[PDB]
Amino acid sequence: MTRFDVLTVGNAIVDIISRCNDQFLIDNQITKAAMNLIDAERAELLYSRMGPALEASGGSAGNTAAGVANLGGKAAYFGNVAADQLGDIFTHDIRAQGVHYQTKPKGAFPPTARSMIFVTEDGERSMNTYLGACVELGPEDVEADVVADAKVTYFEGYLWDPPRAKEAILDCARIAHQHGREMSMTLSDSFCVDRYRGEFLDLMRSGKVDIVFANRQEALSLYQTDDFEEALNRIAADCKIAAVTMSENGAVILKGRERYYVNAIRIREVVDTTGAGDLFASGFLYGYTQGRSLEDCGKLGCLAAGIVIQQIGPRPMTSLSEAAKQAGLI
Amino acid sequence: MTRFDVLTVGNAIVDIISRCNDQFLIDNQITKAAMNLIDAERAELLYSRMGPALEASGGSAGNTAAGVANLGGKAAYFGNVAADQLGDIFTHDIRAQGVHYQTKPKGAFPPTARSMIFVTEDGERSMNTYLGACVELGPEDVEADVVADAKVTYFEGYLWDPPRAKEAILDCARIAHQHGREMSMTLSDSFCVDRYRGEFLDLMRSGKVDIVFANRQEALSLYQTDDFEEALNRIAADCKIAAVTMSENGAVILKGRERYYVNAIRIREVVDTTGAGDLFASGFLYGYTQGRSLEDCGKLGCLAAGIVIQQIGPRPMTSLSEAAKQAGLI
Ligand SMILES: Nc1ncnc2c1ncn2[C@@H]1O[C@H](CO)[C@@H](O)[C@H]1O
Ligand SMILES: Nc1ncnc2c1ncn2[C@@H]1O[C@H](CO)[C@@H](O)[C@H]1O
Ligand SMILES: CC(=O)NC1=CCC2=C(CC=C2)C1
Ligand SMILES: CC(=O)NC1=CCC2=C(CC=C2)C1
Ligand SMILES: [K+]
Ligand SMILES: [K+]
Repeated sequence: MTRFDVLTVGNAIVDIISRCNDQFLIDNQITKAAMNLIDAERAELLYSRMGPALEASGGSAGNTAAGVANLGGKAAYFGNVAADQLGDIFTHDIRAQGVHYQTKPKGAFPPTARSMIFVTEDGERSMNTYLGACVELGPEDVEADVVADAKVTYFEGYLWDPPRAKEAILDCARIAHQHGREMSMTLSDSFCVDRYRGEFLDLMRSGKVDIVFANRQEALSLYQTDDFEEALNRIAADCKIAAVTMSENGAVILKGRERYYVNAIRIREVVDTTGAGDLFASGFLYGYTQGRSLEDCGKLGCLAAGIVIQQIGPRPMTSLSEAAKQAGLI
Repeated sequence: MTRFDVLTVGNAIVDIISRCNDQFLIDNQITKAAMNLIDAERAELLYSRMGPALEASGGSAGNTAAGVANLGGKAAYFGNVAADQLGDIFTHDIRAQGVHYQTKPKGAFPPTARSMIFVTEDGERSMNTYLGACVELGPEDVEADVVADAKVTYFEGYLWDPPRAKEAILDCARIAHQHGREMSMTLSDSFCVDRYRGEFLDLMRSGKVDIVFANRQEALSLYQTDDFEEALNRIAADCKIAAVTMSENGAVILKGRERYYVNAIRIREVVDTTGAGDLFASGFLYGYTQGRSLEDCGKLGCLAAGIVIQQIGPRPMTSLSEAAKQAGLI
């Protein structure tokens, strides 16, 4: 018996969420459906144009850890906030979910990361992220005991943007593999992949990463192709297990030559896609660490993803375990 | 032409919102459906026990101002936040809605007020409020020109708790009436009424308040009666106009011997009653300052109240003006 099923590592972010029209994104040069990095001045400027907003704890990996805890698994998180009110909110929400979160803040400055997320009428989300205190995450924040005692350690491709987080991840991969655990990553965002394509491929080809999460856009970007079938063949050659999401078309789980197709759940309405991929990973990694089949991991993923997109905010406000019990997936 | 239709004055608060079970309120001796004042120590203690939460700008009068602006009226607000992240959030949200908000923070401590609002399965809300920087609101925060230039100045009964706010209110009343404007209050909460019963009756009887908002519980508390008909007759005798809400039973508007009953909108499901009274006041006061009939003001109030109770959070995320146009209220 081990202390943790899933440790996740990411940019610790609080989300500031508002609805906008399509022209708002165009007028403000915001790349739709993407993570747009911004500096402190741009953050002030954007906020000055944003409508009344709602705040909720975010961070892709943060969301994923919370989702595993919600489903009933044992989760931990590494990610750096500041000693400020936003950081206290982030700390509260993740711990209150029953995630082990012990990363110490280094001061009040830079302040806690925030992301202004604009949701359009079609339910797509466009994120505008000031990394703030995330830039300080480094090898010093690796709790080696936690990595040693987690079945899976999972991290964001997004971590390649801040300067020293990658060093922490290399320490994680070493500790994880020394203790016979598995490493996982998400490709995070298609432009993120464009920035770090070579480095991501190397993580997979060198065996530092065992399980890879991607959506259609990220897989196409990884191989710079318009051919989805080619991307699927190539990603299967590059990592031991690949979980590839395709929005309303569900997901495909690949292992060697094995392919497992899973359907999207029936949805009332796409309210807000924020966290869909994060919660897919929650469902998948929960199933995975519970010894479930890869198909059943896929189903658990589509379930969590389906639930999160029908609400505003990135972390399901309802019991995932209850839904899984109701859905016949338990 | 006047610069403002409605100026509101209240405790400037950010809400921290979570769902709980019935036993949680009992275990923590939280009075259900009430505003429970708390100190800094109790705030920390309650937060430690609270689940994952969502934050949104609140304050009863702040909400009412936001609602007036959403409907298309011209609104202003007085209320005091600290120079901190929560204060920056509050400032952003109210200004982003098109409310004039120019109250200057006086420092970083006490920090910006927050209320931990626990929403039970029945959709009822139980608020736990640390006043923080609200305690510093005083005569120095009265923008004389704003009061002089507002058709109605509306204020919270809740303002009787912090020490100096009442002085600002008496200043508003003098300026408003010197400029031929009208003053309005809400009774806010039945325990608030219990704390300040003599004072509230004096405000009405002396004519410092022209228009009073009450719900059934507040009206019963004001006269310490179980007889609602008695409460209605007495409130009508004590103020020029009284607007009395009865939850699902709608509302009754009283002027001298005139009574105008309005039906509550019929509801799919009550999600979170937070903001119902506040937004009833938004609709009513928007109607009132547009020269509408007392019944139509009640109609507009019930429309806004019905919309806010079908969403999480205290300020409607949808267009009240659009809803009003669809409703033939325009
Ligand atoms: N650069 C980033 N790194 C990690 N997570 C991010 C970044 N930008 C936005 N997010 C988070 O992505 C989540 C949705 O996947 C949001 O909750 C948001 O907080
Ligand atoms: N003491 C208080 N004074 C004014 N408003 C309050 C108080 N406590 C809670 N509220 C606000 O009441 C609103 C709901 O009517 C919530 O948005 C909350 O912020
Ligand atoms: C796999 C995934 O991300 N989940 C989903 C994303 C979008 C979407 C669904 C169902 C309909 C639209 C499910
Ligand atoms: C008059 C008013 O406040 N409107 C309503 C308040 C509460 C409530 C309704 C319908 C069900 C609960 C309508
Ligand atoms: K969402
Ligand atoms: K509400």
